[PDB]
Amino acid sequence: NGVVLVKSEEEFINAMSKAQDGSLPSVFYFTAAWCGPCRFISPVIVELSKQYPDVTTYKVDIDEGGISNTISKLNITAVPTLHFFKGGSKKGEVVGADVTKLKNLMEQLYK
Repeated sequence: NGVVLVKSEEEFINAMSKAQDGSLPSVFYFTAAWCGPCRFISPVIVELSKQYPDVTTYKVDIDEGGISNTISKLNITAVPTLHFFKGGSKKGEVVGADVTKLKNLMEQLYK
């Protein structure tokens, strides 16, 4: 129920099970060591996890082997990318650095 690093296929499958079938409030944060804007978004996501403590944000490094195919099977076109889930279905897909949309969605969905 905070920021959770996802490094393996198993961990991602479990996280998506919680977000979809499990209907738990879940955000997927796709990042990379080479992502410039993620350098100031990652801290923002940490502070937001304290504001919305029941949400789980799964932080995904797209360069990670093991989840190598999950990424290509997700059509990730840019880092950062954020996927928002509530009630078991996707409520948002913020592609690129847009913290306004991130904050608007966190409040609208998980307040």
